[PDB]
Amino acid sequence: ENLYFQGNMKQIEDKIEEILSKIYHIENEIARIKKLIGAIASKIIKTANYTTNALFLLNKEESEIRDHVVEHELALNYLLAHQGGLCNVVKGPMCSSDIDDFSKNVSDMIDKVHEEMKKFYHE
Amino acid sequence: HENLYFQGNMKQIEDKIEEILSKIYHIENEIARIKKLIGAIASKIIKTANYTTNALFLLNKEESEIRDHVVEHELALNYLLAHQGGLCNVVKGPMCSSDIDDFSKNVSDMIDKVHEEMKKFYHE
Amino acid sequence: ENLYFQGNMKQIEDKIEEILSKIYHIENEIARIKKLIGAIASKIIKTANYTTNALFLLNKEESEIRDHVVEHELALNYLLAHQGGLCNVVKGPMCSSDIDDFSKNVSDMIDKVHEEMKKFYHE
Repeated sequence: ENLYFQGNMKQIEDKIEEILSKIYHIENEIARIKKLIGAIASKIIKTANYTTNALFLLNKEESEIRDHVVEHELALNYLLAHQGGLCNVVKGPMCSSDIDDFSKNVSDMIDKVHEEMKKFYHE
Repeated sequence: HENLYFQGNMKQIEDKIEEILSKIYHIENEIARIKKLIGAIASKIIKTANYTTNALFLLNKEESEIRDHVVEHELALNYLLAHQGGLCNVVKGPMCSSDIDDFSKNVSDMIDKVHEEMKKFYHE
Repeated sequence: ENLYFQGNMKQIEDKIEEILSKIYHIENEIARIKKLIGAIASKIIKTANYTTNALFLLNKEESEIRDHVVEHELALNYLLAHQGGLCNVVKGPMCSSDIDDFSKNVSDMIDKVHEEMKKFYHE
């Protein structure tokens, strides 16, 4: 009986309808995945922005603090001139040891974060 | 003649439906691994933001305390050097008298904002 | 009749060319999603590295400044001893207050970021 050609065509049609619904599920999930990835990108940018602003202000203040401390060291050595300066009065294996100024290096890091986030606006 | 022409084409259709089904299987597997991989990235963002903001909080608090003491020191040094025109006149420079910015509340504000962004990962 | 079976067979095959097309569209999209994800991972790593390099420097210099400020307090207390020390001459509820040293605590947070990022090289 050609009733076979009816039924096997039916199963094929049935199976196509399953395939299309599974493609439907996949498609909607891809739209969901793309959305979440953009939301994640957005959070990375916003977070990097806040963090680098915090870094900027810590760094500006650190350097101003350092200037004043180095000035204070000069003036305290002056007042301790006859005692051999702080180097002799307060004496430590790292007493005279100079104070690093990493403000430009930290600035350079801030610039590198800013440069990375510029790249989001193309990716 | 025709009985086999129906058959072979029905076989070609069926077998192509098996290719599609397996192709779908592999797509589903990649989709699952993608969602997992996104999940782990989100996780690392939160943990790294958490660690970084903790460091910022501590640098900030200490920087403020240090500032407080440098302020006292300048005062004491201005007092001690008073009969020489204060600190200002003795250890000169175009920026000797310069006030020291206090950015502690502005940094704290930046910490707040990161914490707020991370809160939002718990809603998606 | 023949024309019916054949005409439906055509409709099947037409759906198949439509399915295979949508699938290839999906596959191309999955590959643009994978590339996007890896670019994002790399931005996270670079960004974290620059930020922690900035934290490391700020921390190092903050710790040096602190050692110097502490010395200076001893020096100013020695100088103003014939007048009650710093606790009397500027007199505040946080004048003699000990300055916290969080350099190990900050180094710990830097370690923790480096460990989180080392993990990207496994996924």
